This record gives sequence, structure tokens and C-alpha cells, in this order.
Amino acid sequence: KVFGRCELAAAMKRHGLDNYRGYSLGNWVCAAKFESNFNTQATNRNTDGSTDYGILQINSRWWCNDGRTPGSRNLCNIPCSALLSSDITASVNCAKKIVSDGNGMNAWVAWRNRCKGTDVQAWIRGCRL
Ligand SMILES: [Cl-]
Ligand SMILES: [Cl-]
Ligand SMILES: [Cl-]
Repeated sequence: KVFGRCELAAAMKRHGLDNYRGYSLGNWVCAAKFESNFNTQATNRNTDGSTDYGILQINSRWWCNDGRTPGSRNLCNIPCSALLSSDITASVNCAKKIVSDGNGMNAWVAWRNRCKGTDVQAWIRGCRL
């Protein structure tokens, strides 16, 4: 599924991401924009052989099992395919664990390089929240 911008904002808010760990909703929407282009089915292979999955490009190196990342962990205790569902619950639940791990949203390289320090409000502007 390719979410609309306000559509994703609404789902992220209902799942309690708005201000989770102090990060306002626009930060999460901006991160999804540049991690996945709002596409739940996005996958991208990392240099180390791990793969990033889903709307928030969650990495098999630490957070999910894909059976092809030898030596990795599965800290969210889910198959990485669950992070590709049309329903974002799995991805949100796992993102909450990631952003609590100590480094905040810096875990998302696209957020650090393209959202952090910008007017992230713009990503929710005009949405009925
Ligand atoms: Cl915001
Ligand atoms: Cl594996
Ligand atoms: Cl933080």
C-alpha cells in the first residue's frame, strides 16, 4: 500500500506515534516519506547484507527476522515480512522500540539527513488531525 500523506499521519497518530519519545507527528511522517515514499512494500538491501523493510525501513540486522541476515538479531520478535503489511501496526510497534533504544530518531538515516532540523510540521500541514 502507498499511503497518502495525511492518511499516514492519521494512522501513525492513532497508533500513538505523535510525540512518542518527544518526536512530533511530522517527524514520523517526514521519516516515512524519505525512507519509503509512504510505500508499505518498500525493501532495500544494505551494504552489510541486511535488508530494510516497510514504511519505516526497519533493518533486519537488529529488529526483524528475514532468515537471510546471518548473525543478525530480531529485537521486535517478528518476521520482516510483517513490516510490509498494509496495516502499519507491526511497523509502529517496532519503531517505538527502535526510537527508545538510546539514539532517538537518528536511527533513521533519512530522518537525520533530510528531516532533522527542518520544518517537519509541513508534513502534517493541512491534515485534519
Ligand atoms: Cl509536527
Ligand atoms: Cl537471519
Ligand atoms: Cl531523543
